[PDB]
Amino acid sequence: TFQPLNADDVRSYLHKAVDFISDYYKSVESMPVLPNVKPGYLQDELRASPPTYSAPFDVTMKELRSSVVPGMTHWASPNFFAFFPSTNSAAAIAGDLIASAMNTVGFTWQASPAATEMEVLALDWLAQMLNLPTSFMNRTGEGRGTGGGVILGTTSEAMLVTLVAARDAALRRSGSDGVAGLHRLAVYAADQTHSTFFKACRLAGFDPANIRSIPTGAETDYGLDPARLLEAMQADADAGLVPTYVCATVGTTSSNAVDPVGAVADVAARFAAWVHVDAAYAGSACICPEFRHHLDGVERVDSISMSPHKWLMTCLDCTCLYVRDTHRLGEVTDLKDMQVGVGRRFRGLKLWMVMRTYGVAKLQEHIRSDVAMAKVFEDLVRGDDRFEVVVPRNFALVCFRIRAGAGAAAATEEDADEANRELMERLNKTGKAYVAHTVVGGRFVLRFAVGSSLQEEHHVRSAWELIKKTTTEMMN
Amino acid sequence: TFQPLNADDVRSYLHKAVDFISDYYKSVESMPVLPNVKPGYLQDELRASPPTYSAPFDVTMKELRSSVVPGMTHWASPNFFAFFPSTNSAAAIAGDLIASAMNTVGFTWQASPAATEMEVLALDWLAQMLNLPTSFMNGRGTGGGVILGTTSEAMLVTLVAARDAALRRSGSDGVAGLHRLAVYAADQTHSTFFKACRLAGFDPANIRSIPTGAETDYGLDPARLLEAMQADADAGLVPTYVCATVGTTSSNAVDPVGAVADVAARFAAWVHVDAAYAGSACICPEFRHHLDGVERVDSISMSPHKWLMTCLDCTCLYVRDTHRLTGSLETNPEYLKNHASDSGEVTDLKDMQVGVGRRFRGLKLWMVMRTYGVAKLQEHIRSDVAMAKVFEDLVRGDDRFEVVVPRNFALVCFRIRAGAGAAAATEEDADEANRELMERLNKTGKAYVAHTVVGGRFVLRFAVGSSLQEEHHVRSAWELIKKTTTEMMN
Ligand SMILES: *Cc1c(COP(=O)(O)O)cnc(C)c1O
Ligand SMILES: *Cc1c(COP(=O)(O)O)cnc(C)c1O
Ligand SMILES: *NCCc1c[nH]c2ccc(O)cc12
Ligand SMILES: [Ca+2]
Ligand SMILES: [Ca+2]
Ligand SMILES: [Ca+2]
Ligand SMILES: [Ca+2]
Repeated sequence: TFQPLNADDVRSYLHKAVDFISDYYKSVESMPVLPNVKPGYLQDELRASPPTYSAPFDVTMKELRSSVVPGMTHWASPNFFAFFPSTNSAAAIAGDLIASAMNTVGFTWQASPAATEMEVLALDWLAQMLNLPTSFMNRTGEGRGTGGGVILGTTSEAMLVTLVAARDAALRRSGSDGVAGLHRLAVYAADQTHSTFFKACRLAGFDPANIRSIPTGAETDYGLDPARLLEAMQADADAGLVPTYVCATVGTTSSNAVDPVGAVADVAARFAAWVHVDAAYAGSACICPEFRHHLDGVERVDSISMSPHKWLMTCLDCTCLYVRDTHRLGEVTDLKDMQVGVGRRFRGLKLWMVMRTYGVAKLQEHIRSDVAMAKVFEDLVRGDDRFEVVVPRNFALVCFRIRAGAGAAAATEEDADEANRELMERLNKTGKAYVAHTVVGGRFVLRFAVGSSLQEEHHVRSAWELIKKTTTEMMN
Repeated sequence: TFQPLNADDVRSYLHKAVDFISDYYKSVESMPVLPNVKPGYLQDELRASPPTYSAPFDVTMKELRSSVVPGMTHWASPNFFAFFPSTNSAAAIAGDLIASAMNTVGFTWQASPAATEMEVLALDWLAQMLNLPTSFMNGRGTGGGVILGTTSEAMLVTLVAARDAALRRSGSDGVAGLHRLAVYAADQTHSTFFKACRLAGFDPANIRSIPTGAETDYGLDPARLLEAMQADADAGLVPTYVCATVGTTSSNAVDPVGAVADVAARFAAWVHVDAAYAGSACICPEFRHHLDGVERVDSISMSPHKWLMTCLDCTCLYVRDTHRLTGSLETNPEYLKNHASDSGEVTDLKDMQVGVGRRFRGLKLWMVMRTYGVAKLQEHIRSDVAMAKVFEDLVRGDDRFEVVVPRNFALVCFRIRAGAGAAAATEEDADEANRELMERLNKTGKAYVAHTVVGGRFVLRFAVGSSLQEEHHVRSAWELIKKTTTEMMN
C-alpha cells in the first residue's frame, strides 16, 4: 500500500520545494558566497547510516536548510563572479521539473517520439539563432538539412565522441589494421584549450607523444596562430604521422581568447583533419549579430559545441553538439550514437521552454546586458592606475590584476603576484564576492566573470568598490 | 529589466508545472501507453523557427499539453511493461527540482562543499544498504564512489583505468600495444559495454563476447571464460578487463561474481560488475547472495534510476581503489586550484568522471533514503517482486504459454508455446504468433510490451514495477493477454 507518487505527497513535497526555492533566491545575497566549512563538516552534522524508518518531508527539508545550504558555494548569488556563471531561468527549472516527473528514457524514437523530436527541434532552433549553415541542421523549413545535433551532458563528452569519430575515420584513411595504426595519429589544440580536451584525447586512445599543445603568446592575444598550427601539422605529416583532429576554441576558459576559426579550418583541410569548434561559453553570445563574426568559417569545420547551461539560462546539464554532413558517419532523430550512454533523461524540454517562453529578442538582450555590465567593470578597472586589464575583453569576462608598481607592497612582478593572491583571499573572506584566479603570460591574474542570473549592474559596481577598498587597506 | 529568476515568475511557473504533474499522474493511465504520431509531427505543430517575442508561460504549458504529451511514450503509466521501469518518487523529484534551482557546479569540493560531501554521504548510505564490503567505502581505505549519469560512463572510466594499467605493465610503447589488449563479457551483457570498449580504443577483434546457453540460465560460464582468456594469453594478447552482469537486460541472467573474479585473477584482469537494474534488489537480504564474491572485484555499478525510485539520471559507481581511476582521469588546471584540493583531504569528483562540470545529483538520492528509509525501500523491492510472481504463476497455469527462464527479480519472460493452437503449430509459427500478440497488445493502448530473443526464440518480456502500477494493473494485463491470444487462435 506504499505509493511513492501518491497525489498528496507529490503536491505537498513539490510545494515545499517551491517554497524553499522562492526563499532561497530572495535571501541568497544575504549569505556568504563561499562557505566557512572545512572538509568533512557534513558527516559531523548528519547521521552516519541511512534511517530504518521514514520521516516526514519536513524533517528532510529542515536538514537541507540546517546542514546542506550553509555548506554550499552559492553559484546563484549575485556576488558570484567566478569561473563562468551557470545562468538559469524559471522556464528552464520548470521544464526540468516536468521532465523529471514524466521520467522517460529516449534511447530510440519509439521509446518516446515527442522527446526525440523536441531535442531535434530545440537543436534546429538554436542552430538558426546561431546562424549555422544548413549542413549542421536536421530539419529545415520545407525539407532536411545535411547535418545533425545531439544534446550532451558536458563539453568533454562532445570532445570525446568527435575525437572517437575522427579517430576511426583516420584509422581507415591510413589503412590501419583495426587500432594497430593508432600510434601514428596526432591531434592538435592551442595551449589555452581546456585541459579536459587533452584528457579526452587520452581517453580516446591517442598516444601522449602525439597530443600537441600549441604554444600561444600575447602577440595574438593568446589565440591560436594558424602558422604555428601548420608548422606542427606539416612536421608530423613529414615524419610519417597522421594529423587527425584540431580543436579550435572560441572563448577560452582562462582569458576568453578566440581562435581564428576559418583560418584553422583552412590549415587542417590540407591534411583532411577533423576540426571541432569548442564554444562552450562564448557560443551563446553568437546569437547576436555583433558576436557572430567569431564563428566565421564554421561552414568549413566538422563539428561545433556550446553549452546553454553556461550563458543561455538553462540549468545543467545541457551541451549542444552539432556535426556537419552526417552522411560521412523520413525518420527524425538526433545523433543518438554520438553520446557516451544510450539512455539518459529528456534534456530538450527545458531548452525549448526557454526559447518558447522568452524568445530570441530577450535571449539576445540577456547577452547584451551581461556584456554591458562587463564593459562597465572593465572601464572602472581601466580608470584606476593601480590595476591593469591584462587582455582585451571579448565577452563578459574581464581579467585584471594589481600591477607591479601599484604600491611598495607591489614593487616587483613577483610581489604583485602575491598581492593579487592576497586580494582574492581577502575578497572571498568578506562573503560579498567569490573571485578566483588564473595565470596569463606567467602572471597571477584575477578573473571577473559577469552574468550570474540575479546579478544587476549595482552588484558589479559594489564589487569594484570592495576591490578598491580592499586593495587600499592592503597597501596600508 | 529582464530578470528570468524574478520571484513572481519563479513561483507561478513552478506552480503551473506542479499542477501539470498532478493532472498528469491522475490521467496518465487513461492515455494510450504508446502514441499514435508519425515522425516529424512536432516541428509541424510547433514551428520551424523559434519566436522573436516572448509568450506567457501559460502558452508554453498549453503547447506542452497539446503537442508534446500526445506524442510521448508514457514510462510513468501503470501499463508500461517494457525494458525496465524508471521508478520515481515525490522525494526524488523534489530533490532534483531543488538541485536544478540552486544550480551549483561541483567540479571541485571547493566549488561547493555540500554538493560533494552529500554525494559521498549518499554513496556511503547506499553502500551500507547494499552491504558492500567496506573496501568499497570511505583512515587507511582506498575505496570510494561516484554518482555518474549512466552505466555507460561507469563502464567507460573503468575500462580506461584497466587499459592504462595493462598498457603500462605489459611494456606498450605508448599506445602501439593497444591492439594487443583483450576484454571479455557474456553475450547477454548490455550492448553499451561493447560500445564503451570501442570508445576506449580496444580493437574490435579483441572484444570477446562469450556465448551463454540454457545450461547456465544464460549466465556466464566461468569455465568458458577461462578457456577464452587462456587462449588469448597463450597467443600473446593481454587479457585486460572482464564485465560480469547481475540481472541482464534481456532475461535477467546472473553471472557468478566470485568464480568470474577468480578466473580473471589468474591474469590480473580488471573485474567490473554491472548490476544496473538488479543491484537495487540487493538491499534485501534474500537477494544479496547474487553479489557474493563482490569483495574480490575491482568495481561495481548500479542505477537507482531504474529500481530505486530516483529519477534519471543516477548511476552509482564503487571502486576498491580510487587511485586507479583518478590516475587516468585527473586534471590540474590552474584556474581550478584551491587549498582544499592541494591538501589531499578531498576528492574532487571531476577526477572520477569524463567531464568537468556536474549537477548536485547527491541531493535527490539522499532525499529518497532520508525521507522513506530502508524498510520502505526494501518493501518497495519485495512488493514489485511479488507482483511479478503473481504474473509468473498466472502464465504457468495456462498451457498455451511458457515461462522461458527462471524469474530472479521482477521481470518475467514468457511466450506463446509451440503447439498451443493452430496459429502456433511449429516454432517458426510461435515466433510469429508472439510478434502479433505483442503488436496487438500495443495497439490497444492498455499495454506496452517489447520482445527479446532467448536461445533463438522470440520472447515477450513483462517488466513489472512502474511506480504508479498496482497488482490489479498486472492481473488486468494478464486478462488482456489471454483475451488477445484466444482471438488470435480462431
Ligand atoms: C566550461 C568549459 C569547459 C568545461 O567542460 P565540461 O566538460 O562541460 O565541464 C570546456 N571548455 C570551455 C571553453 C569551457 O569554458
Ligand atoms: C538498462 C541496463 C543498462 C543501460 O545502461 P545506461 O547507459 O544507463 O543506459 C546497462 N546494464 C544493464 C544490466 C541494464 O539492465
Ligand atoms: N572549468 C570550469 C567552468 C565550468 C566547467 N563546467 C561548467 C558548467 C557550467 C558552468 O556554469 C561552468 C562550468
Ligand atoms: Ca512539412
Ligand atoms: Ca544578466
Ligand atoms: Ca590531487
Ligand atoms: Ca511498486
